[PDB]
Amino acid sequence: SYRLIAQHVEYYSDQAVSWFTQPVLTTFDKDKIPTWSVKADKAKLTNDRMLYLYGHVEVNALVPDSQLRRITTDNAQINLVTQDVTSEDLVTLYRTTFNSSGLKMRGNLRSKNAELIEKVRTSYE
Amino acid sequence: LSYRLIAQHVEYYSDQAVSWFTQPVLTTFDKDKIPTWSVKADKAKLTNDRMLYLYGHVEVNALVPDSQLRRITTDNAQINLVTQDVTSEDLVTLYRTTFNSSGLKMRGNLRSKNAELIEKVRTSY
Repeated sequence: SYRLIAQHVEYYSDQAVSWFTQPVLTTFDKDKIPTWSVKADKAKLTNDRMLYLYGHVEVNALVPDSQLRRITTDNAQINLVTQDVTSEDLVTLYRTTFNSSGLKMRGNLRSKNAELIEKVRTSYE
Repeated sequence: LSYRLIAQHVEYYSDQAVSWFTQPVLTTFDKDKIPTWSVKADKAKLTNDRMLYLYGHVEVNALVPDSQLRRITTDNAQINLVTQDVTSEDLVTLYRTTFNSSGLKMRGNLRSKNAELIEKVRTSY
């Protein structure tokens, strides 16, 4: 369950693809409270419900009861069905207890977890 | 039959599969992938059934020379993006190579380039 606001959009029938300028996604839970806020410079949405996010990707927790507060990266990928989140770029995770840097990232918006794959550096080391 | 959809602002709600457009411009294509019609309005709503409701200064323009119907003008209109059937329940104006007409209500199809007024007809003839 989500809401998608963008300035500008282009839809092409034969490709079933939507191009968004300055998208701002907002995800809602079961009681319908805003939980996550995803934004980027440009986004591409395919018919199988993949959302490709491009340039200055920023994920923000909108609920106080989540240990993971912010994800920042250059490019990201969201599957709107399984709520999964991946990235192939350099990623920064902001949690309440520490911050992380590393290459590659795999997480989920429902389970509120996020992992880094390679070259992990943490702000408490 | 292909269509292209361009807008300056967009709001999507996944719970109803509706989306609101600001300043939309719709291009429709014929059998041969040739842009045939251009549709502009102030605001539009797109349902999951692929019905598009247009509100405010609706204007359908012809993009090809071989067409008797040149322009439609009405306050609000409804288009089916699959069948290309077109309706209005407001005051409508039809511009043709033959003559121009005004009337109340309208019923047409953009693929076959047909358009009829229903009541209160006033022609250029």
